[PDB]
Amino acid sequence: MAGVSEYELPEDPRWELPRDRLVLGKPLGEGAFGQVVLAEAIGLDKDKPNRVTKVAVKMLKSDATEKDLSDLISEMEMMKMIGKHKNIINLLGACTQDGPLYVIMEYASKGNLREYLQARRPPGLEYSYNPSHNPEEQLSSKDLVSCAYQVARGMEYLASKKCIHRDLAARNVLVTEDNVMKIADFGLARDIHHIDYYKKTTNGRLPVKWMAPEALFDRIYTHQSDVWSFGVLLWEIFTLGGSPYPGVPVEELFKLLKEGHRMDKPSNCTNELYMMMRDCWHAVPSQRPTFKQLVEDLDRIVALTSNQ
Ligand SMILES: COc1cc(CCc2cc(NC(=O)c3ccc(N4C[C@@H](C)N[C@@H](C)C4)cc3)[nH]n2)cc(OC)c1
Ligand SMILES: [Mg+2]
Repeated sequence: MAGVSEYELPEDPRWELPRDRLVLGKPLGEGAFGQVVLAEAIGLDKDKPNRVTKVAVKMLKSDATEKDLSDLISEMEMMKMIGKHKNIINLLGACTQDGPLYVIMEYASKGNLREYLQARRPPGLEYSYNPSHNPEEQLSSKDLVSCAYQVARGMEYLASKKCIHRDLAARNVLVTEDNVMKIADFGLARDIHHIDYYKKTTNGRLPVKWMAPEALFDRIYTHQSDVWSFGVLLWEIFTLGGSPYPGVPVEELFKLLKEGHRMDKPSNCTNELYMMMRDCWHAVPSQRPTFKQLVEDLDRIVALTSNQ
């Protein structure tokens, strides 16, 4: 709420970047946690100080409170501890001085995995209609499995760093210009207050369709609860950005999950891959597979899956 000049942002010479080295551009997306723009960083790598690098600059909004600021700092600080993996949105730098707080991150040009897939839906009948006015080339059967594999390695890494996402979804997986899957919003701080269940997001998405039952009833988040969400993500992949539990309302979702209701297999999906979803959707958290296993299985499947 107060001016940023009245606080003490953490300065870290390893990550700190002069504001005159950033060329801001068009917005990329808004949210309850703040604004993200496309930007150009000059001399990010200072082995190449005359290099420009396309980056994503995340920042607070006009209405941002002192809570929102602390969350953005904590998000930046934890990404440092977690470390670097190819398949996550990495920290590149930050502007903590001479102005508002900027957190510079890797830039994914092709948006999130949901809209990525929806814009590459073939006009057949096994999927719903392509909602994009700029449809791209459809993905092969191995591109989809490989897409799922990369999300697993990212989550496997986060798991090894004792990181729990608590909201793993296709909307939280970004895609670069080289079609690399990068997991996002893994560094967000968990709220101390009780969270609503009919609280749609900025994009109008219910986060309860990705929650594990234990995280839904007892609010218990573990690595296994993220494995549950990975099953839902897998479902989104092979439905090409489909929406989980179609026709099932929110208030009835709590009952049917308890009764053992699961989603049906998507049209174009192998039994093996659906079996993987079911293992993730196990009612017993300790019987769900680990990401280590999920990476082992998917890697084998990718080898067997065809491009043709
Ligand atoms: C609100 O803080 C963030 C920050 C991040 C990490 C920083 C980041 C953001 C991005 N990228 C985009 O935000 C982006 C890029 C292209 C988009 N599109 C527009 C679409 C219509 N056409 C598509 C062809 C491309 C749409 C969105 N990279 N790194 C992720 C995030 O997620 C949950 C939220
Ligand atoms: Mg969202």
